[PDB]
Amino acid sequence: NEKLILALDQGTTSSRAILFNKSGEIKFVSQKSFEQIFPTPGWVEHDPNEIWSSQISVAAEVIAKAGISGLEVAAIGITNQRETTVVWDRHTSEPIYNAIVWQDRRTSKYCDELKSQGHTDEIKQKTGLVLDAYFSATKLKWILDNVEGAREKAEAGDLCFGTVDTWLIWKLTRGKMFITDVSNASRTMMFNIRTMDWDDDLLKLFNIPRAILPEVKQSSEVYGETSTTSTKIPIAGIAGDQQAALFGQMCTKPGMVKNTYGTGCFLLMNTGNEAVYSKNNLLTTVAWKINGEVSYALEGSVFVGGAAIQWLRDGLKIIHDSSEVSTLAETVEDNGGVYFVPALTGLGAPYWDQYARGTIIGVTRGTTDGHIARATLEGIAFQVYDIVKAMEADAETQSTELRVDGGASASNLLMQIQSDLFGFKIIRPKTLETTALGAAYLAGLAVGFWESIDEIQSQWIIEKEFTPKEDKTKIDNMVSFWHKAVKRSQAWIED
Amino acid sequence: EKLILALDQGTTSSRAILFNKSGEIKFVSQKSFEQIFPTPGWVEHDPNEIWSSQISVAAEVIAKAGLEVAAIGITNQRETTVVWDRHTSEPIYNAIVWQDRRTSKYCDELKSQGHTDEIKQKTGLVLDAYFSATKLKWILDNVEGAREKAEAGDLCFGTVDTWLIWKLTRGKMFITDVSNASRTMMFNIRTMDWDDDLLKLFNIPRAILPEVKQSSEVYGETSTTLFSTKIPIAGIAGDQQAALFGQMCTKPGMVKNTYGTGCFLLMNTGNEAVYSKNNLLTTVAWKINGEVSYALEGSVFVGGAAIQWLRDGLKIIHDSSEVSTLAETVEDNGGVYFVPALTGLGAPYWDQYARGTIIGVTRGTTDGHIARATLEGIAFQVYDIVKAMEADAETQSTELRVDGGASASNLLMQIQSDLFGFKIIRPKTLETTALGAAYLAGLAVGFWESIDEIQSQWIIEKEFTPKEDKTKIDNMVSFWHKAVKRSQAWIED
Amino acid sequence: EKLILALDQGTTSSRAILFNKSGEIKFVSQKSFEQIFPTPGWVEHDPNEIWSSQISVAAEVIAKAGISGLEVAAIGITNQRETTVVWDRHTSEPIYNAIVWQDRRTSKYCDELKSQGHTDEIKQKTGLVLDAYFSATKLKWILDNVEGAREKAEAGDLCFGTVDTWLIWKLTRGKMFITDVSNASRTMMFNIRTMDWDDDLLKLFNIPRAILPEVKQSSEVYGETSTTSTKIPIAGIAGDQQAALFGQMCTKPGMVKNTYGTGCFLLMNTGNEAVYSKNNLLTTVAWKINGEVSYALEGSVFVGGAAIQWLRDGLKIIHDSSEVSTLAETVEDNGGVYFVPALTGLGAPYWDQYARGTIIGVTRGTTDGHIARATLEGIAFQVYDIVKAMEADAETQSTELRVDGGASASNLLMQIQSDLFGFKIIRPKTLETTALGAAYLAGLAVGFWESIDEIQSQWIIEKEFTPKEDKTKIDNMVSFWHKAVKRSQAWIED
Amino acid sequence: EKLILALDQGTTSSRAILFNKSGEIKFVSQKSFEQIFPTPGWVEHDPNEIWSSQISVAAEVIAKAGEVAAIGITNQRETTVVWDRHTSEPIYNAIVWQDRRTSKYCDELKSQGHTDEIKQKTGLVLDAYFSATKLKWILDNVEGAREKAEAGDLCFGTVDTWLIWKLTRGKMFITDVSNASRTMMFNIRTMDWDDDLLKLFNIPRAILPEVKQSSEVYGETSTTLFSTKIPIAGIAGDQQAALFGQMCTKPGMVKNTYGTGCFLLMNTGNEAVYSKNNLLTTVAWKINGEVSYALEGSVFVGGAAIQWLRDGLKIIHDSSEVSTLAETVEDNGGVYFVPALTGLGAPYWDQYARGTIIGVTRGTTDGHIARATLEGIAFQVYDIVKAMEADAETQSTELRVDGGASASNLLMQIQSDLFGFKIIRPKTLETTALGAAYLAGLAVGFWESIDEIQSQWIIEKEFTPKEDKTKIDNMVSFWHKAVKRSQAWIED
Ligand SMILES: Nc1ncnc2c1ncn2[C@@H]1O[C@H](COP(=O)(O)OP(=O)(O)O)[C@@H](O)[C@H]1O
Ligand SMILES: Nc1ncnc2c1ncn2[C@@H]1O[C@H](COP(=O)(O)OP(=O)(O)O)[C@@H](O)[C@H]1O
Ligand SMILES: [Mg+2]
Ligand SMILES: [Mg+2]
Ligand SMILES: [Mg+2]
Ligand SMILES: [Mg+2]
Repeated sequence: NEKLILALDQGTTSSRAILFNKSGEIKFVSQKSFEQIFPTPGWVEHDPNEIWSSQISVAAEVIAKAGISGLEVAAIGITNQRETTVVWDRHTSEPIYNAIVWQDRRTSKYCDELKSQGHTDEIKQKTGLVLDAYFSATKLKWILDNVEGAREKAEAGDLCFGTVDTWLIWKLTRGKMFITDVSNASRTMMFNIRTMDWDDDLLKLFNIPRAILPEVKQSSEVYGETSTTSTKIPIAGIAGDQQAALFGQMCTKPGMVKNTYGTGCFLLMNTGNEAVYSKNNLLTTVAWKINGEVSYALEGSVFVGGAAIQWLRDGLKIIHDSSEVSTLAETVEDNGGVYFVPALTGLGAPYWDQYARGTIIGVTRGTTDGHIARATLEGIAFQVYDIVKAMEADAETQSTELRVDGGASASNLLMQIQSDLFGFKIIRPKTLETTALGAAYLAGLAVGFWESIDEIQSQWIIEKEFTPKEDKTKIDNMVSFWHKAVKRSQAWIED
Repeated sequence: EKLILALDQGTTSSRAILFNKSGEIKFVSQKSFEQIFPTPGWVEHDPNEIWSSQISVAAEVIAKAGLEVAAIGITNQRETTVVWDRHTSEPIYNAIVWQDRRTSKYCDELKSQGHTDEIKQKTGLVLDAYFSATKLKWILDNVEGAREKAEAGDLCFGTVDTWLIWKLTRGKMFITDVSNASRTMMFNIRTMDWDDDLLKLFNIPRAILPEVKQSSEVYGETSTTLFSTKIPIAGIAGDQQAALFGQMCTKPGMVKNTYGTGCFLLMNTGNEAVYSKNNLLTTVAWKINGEVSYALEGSVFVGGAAIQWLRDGLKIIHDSSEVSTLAETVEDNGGVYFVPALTGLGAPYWDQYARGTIIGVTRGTTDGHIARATLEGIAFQVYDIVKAMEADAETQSTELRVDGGASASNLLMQIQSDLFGFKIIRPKTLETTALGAAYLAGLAVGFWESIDEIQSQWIIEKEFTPKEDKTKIDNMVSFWHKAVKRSQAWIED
Repeated sequence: EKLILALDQGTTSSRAILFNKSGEIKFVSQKSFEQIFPTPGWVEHDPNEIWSSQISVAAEVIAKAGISGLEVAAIGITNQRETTVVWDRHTSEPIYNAIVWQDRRTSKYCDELKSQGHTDEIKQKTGLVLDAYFSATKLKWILDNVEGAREKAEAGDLCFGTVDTWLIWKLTRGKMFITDVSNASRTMMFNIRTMDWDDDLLKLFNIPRAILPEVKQSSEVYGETSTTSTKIPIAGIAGDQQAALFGQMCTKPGMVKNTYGTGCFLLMNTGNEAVYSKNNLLTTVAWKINGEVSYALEGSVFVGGAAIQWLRDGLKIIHDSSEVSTLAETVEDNGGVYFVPALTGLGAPYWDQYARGTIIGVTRGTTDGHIARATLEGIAFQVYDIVKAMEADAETQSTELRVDGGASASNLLMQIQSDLFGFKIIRPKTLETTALGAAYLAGLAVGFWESIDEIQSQWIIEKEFTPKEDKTKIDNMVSFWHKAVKRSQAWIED
Repeated sequence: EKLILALDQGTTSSRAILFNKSGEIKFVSQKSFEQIFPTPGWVEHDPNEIWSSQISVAAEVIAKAGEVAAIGITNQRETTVVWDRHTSEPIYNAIVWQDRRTSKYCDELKSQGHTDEIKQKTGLVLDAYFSATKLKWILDNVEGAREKAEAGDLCFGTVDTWLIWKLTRGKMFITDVSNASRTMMFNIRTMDWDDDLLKLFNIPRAILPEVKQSSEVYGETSTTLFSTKIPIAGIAGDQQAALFGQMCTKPGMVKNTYGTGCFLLMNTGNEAVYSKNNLLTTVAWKINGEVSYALEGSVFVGGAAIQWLRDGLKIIHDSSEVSTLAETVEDNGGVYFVPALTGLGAPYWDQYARGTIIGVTRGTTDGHIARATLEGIAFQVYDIVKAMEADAETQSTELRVDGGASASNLLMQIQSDLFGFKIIRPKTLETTALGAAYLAGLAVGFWESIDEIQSQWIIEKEFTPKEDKTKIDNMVSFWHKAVKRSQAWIED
């Protein structure tokens, strides 16, 4: 009979569960959104209990939807929004605070303190990361320093830290497995990517007790079975979502690159077994560990990509569904002079301005909602443009193509705009959910669903190519006004 | 704190509710699923989406609460018919919903051949497309190979309770309760067993039918899932019978009306099956501690679903709750009547060919009047089955207990009270369908020690008393009945 | 450039259109006014807002044209028919709202007159049927129900008028109190055989003769405007549907047009002969020009484009009238839904004063798309029934139909109509043939144009719709339409 | 009873209002007309639609009234119309006051040292706001225009002159002192067209109208189909008309109008006062042979930003919904909206600033956007009041307000909170039209004195401030931060 691989993809915006077959084809998908909590502008939080309820309910749903039961599932693969920090009671499994999301800006001033104290080069060398509110360590420190009774419980060994993967695996195993993988660990700013170990010097700097940390495991390995209560399904793959997308795009050789258009926008290049330090404001990170071999990546991180479309839908309410942004944008011929820097949670690479905020500029009396949707799409593509120009310099290579994926990559208009900005081709494959696909791959190799990586190479199938159709001079004048708008967005928040 | 899980698989959404021992709702999850209309008059559900929607809200509500579930009670949209391969659990056709009208002409054939009274005497039911038997026969007649498979015992028939329990136990339990079984038109409510005369009439092989059980007893436990532990399954009842039990209507003469997808008025008649003389149904309420209780029922096909049509179809409201605000933009119905026969007419009309009819429209008619007429149309339909039941019982009621999602509309309840000429009692918990399933399961595992323990949990939240002149009410009822006749005998095929 | 000014006082909006010598619309202004419903079934207009809306669009279109009133060669007047205005001869103040042709309040009295044997009499004298549609019972209602009206009327202190007469009264500050033969024929007080007010009918409705305007030809220089002001010659008057017949060049016996406006109105030119209908149509006066009277056969549908305005204003499922076509195209067919738009009862061939708007066939899958599509079909089905009645009367099978009016702009409605008939629909370049015809009447009177022959070449086909064959579907739709119509009938009782 | 007809030709719509002797509105009609944007930054009106919309509303109110003792004319200022003298056909669209196309040429004149001369002669600053560069653009860019202008075959007019031209079928070619002062071709010290400025802008004197008093029987309208000949007896630029309508006829008296833009005017008596804080010196009116002057702060986009929410962004469907939508949130949520949709007027005078929304986060709603629009209106008025207080060396304790957008109670409370003093809103918000009526009525003796009409000014509501001055100072600080982020945006 038929066997399937289950990928759980716990995203910033929704949790997904997808069933793949041996051909890498999606057979069934369930998806469920969960609340984006903003206690004050600049802060972003998730209910850790709704992360779990949304993720496990769509897991039950997709199996049921498939007409099958857990008996037909070969293995579970876990991938997740990265950096986001959960802290719970080791004995009751209750979160002691909400999850603080990677987008949250509240630790910006402390990160600036750490820069002024001289820690930038030490942090970069050990972790590949920059001193930004983006990563987990300062969020963990915030919870231990601010939640009533948290510091004393952590020093007694009664607390657990996790990125979302660890939280989900904890809940899936009734607390019997407290683990993370190297790729998720590398995003915490507590994990030395050169020694591939939690860094006691960094733990000392952040005043974090080592006992609160999970065990770091490789990205593809039978770690154990589920036991929420219950069905015994092997959990065999873990990876941060953007690394899993890289794995899902077959970018397993040095120099291969993809960009994901999801809640944010993330460009990752595989750098083999060498940690490459950026000269152009990008991150050094761990790609995965498989068969005992570590692979590294360079990364450009854009905080708000598709989330700017979600803002048009839920905040501004000028569209009813995400898919209408392209239709609305096409009611106008161009951006009409409007530029939208979507720094709704600050600016990531290459700017790293924790204090920039969302900025729409150039509005006149004839500006319409169509111009706003079109400038939203351009602002997404402008941000990816900037991290690609950073990565090309780090690589000292001019690109001729770019593989793309993620939910916002479904917009043909967005991909054409992006192609036009780049002056080279955009390549969109048949399966846009490469994040979940990569996790399925990682788990499937570990249990033997697939015999080797060569077996799954022929599954990467191009669906549509976009080629540039615009004058390089006019593109450079749009780019010029984009960079001018970005500066207008910066150094806005003072507190 | 131990809890009891109620699964309420409705016509338009699946729910999972956790109750504590005080009868309070502690956690609730709900998820809609697709209403499939292959041609006007047909109504289908995907059985795998009935299942996926029901199991995902069960997983979600358990997860929300953070092993501590004492038992599960199962309750469901009745009559809706599911047929599946016994070895694969693959449905061989969509579920054919109770509202579906495709078997109307075959029912009329059986009427003309003289099977109407035999069916009434055996099953308590009116020969109508409403019930399961003709839907199962359609599937066996029209699905390639299904007939030979059913004859060999390789297929299963179930109402939705049976389908849910099949999937919950990975095909280890193939059961229904007496209340659901009584809605199939294959179950004799006097012998309390499947009827061989009716099975031969509809050409249904007995091998395809589940075992009929009590409404409250530990049947077994759920099969191993990802989201929970093995949980006892300990209650089953058709949703409207569960609502009657949830309303504490355990004594002869007690009545409730549910305002849900449709509208359903049931009176408990004790150990006595009471045959209607006024176009109502005689049905099984439940079986508990070995004792069978019966009911008289008035069945309205489209009640809250007409509000859903204003939202999804006409799109003059964005959410169900907005129907009352919109109706309150006008002072009265403006001359407009809406017979919501969107799936034909149920009791007391039993017109399979009636269709939705809006009449009396003028140039000043607004969307406010349409909303008002929608609510009045729900209330007028309930009016007609109450008058029928008052005739059967030879009583003039002085009050009526109500529940259900659409009973949240204070305006709809005021309209209803004005039409009735007596009081309407709305309790604190409107989800009496799920509550009743919880009660049946909880009594069975001892979560509650006796029905005397749960009495105190019925709490009155608001009473509505009539306001309008009787002669004005009489005029409106007269035009309503005039509109009903304009709706009738519309479809010919 | 010399221009001709047409004033088209419609049921829904007042319009002013300036035409050149080529018959081309050069400028147009339009303004809606309030539709007043004191109780369901009643329909009233504020006569002062008819005036203020009409005089303000006249001013606006002249200013819009970069010209002044001096450049205007003449004014032609056309109007919603039957609608009844009564005002004080001395103060020009109306004594009551205008009672609109759609109004049903006089239905029971019409039935009274029927049961007293007056049906054959009314038809012989006027060509009309006993129905709340026509002016006489509305005027009688006002004299009988307005405090002091009956005394003022017998004293000669009141004026009656259809809307042409009201506008001309205001335009001349009471110096001209006139109507034309076509408007007059709609009052049920004007004998179309003698071509004069009928004293027997006046006795029956208890209407004093002194309250009636003088009936004039449809094309002749009556006098000048004089609101205070500038003298422009008023030189043409016609009821709007007869103006549309004249605007469609339907000046020879047997020529036909249907207008898709607030209602739907099918008129055939019958020349010098008043043909009496055997299929529930009206016999009416088309016009009188150069001393020559032309008659027509008419089929009258009360609610056509008004059903679209009801989707916009009442149901609010469209924002603009033109969106009805787009919404209707979101579905492939009516989905089983039928909409009998009897919002003001049923006109020809049913003449049911008590029928009311009816939507039937709704199921759980029915959408606003189907409602839009059923609305367009209901317009087309009602035109289908009067065309079939006119073919029987004429003993002729049509092979084409010239169409016009605001709702004829809908390509989907015209295709549906062509599909139902199985023959082509011809839409001309100017949809405002009501206004065009009124302009023709005034232009011929002042010599702006020399003759009918001269204007013939101005009628230019914009688009032809040819029928798409779907015989089984169409027969089934028409059958359920007739079934639906019966479900709408005999609804109101009081 | 006789009535006065005020014709208020606004930037957004044309209105006609009939007032009785008590100053109450007896009839009012309003009709919008098209805002044409050939390219972002440009703003044009169809002069034929200005005319038709104004006639339509006039004919409608005259129809309802049916006794018009006189007509007062008031209008959007600066907006420039050029037409053929013999055919009355305009040779180009009207170039509206908001239009920015002449910005680079104004900067060219600044570089060539003409700022002080322009300010001393006209009270104005070199900005695309004013008529002169718009007239020059039309004469330069429309084929054959310059030949016709030198031969005296063309007419120039602000909107008052265009309306009177059409109302009299070309028999009267006039403007008043207040409208003329806004052209940058009229010397407000000599009170006459300035030959030196005309030479500078290459404008022939033969295309200008005759400048008249603001209250005087100039003549009568021509006979129309809808009315007899009516005396035309008052003309003033709309914002000066509002100053008159607010009874601000004594030195030091101030009002602010919240209309399409926002305009703060103080009467300075018979003395032209030159600003030291980026305001304009302008002619208030001339009545009974006496010229009155004013200081003015000009905000280009006030209520027009609400119209942009309605027509552009479409998050409201009627202008009045802005307050309700803004009340769905408790504060601006960190969002600031600089409504520089046509550049920035006083005190910034940045022709190249454009509309800027800043501070957006993921939880920002359309509610916050509505609230930031109202605050942005109030912030701009805050800035011109602060500049005016510096010129006048006086701390205000109150401010009289009027205009279509002042009907928003929320907007007025925000403004009061920011100011820290009270806002006085009178019963009739149409003080522009009221002032036109007053000017016309005085001229024909409908009212026999200024003192007679004084009692017609009735306070309808007073708003008192209710917020902490430091929390306001921080909002104001961020507002000023946002303004700078909007500036020097356009390069061409
Ligand atoms: N694009 C359109 N499509 C369909 N109907 C339309 C359209 N535009 C206007 N209408 C309809 O036109 C009707 C008015 O047509 P018109 O000829 O002006 O009326 P009247 O017969 O009163 O003179 C209205 O009832 C309106 O619903
Ligand atoms: N209720 C309201 N609340 C807020 N703004 C309003 C309201 N009604 C109209 N407006 C605004 O009023 C402005 C027009 O005011 P008005 O005095 O008529 O204009 P103008 O100053 O151009 O003559 C428009 O920009 C519109 O957005
Ligand atoms: Mg997500
Ligand atoms: Mg339901
Ligand atoms: Mg009309
Ligand atoms: Mg305006």
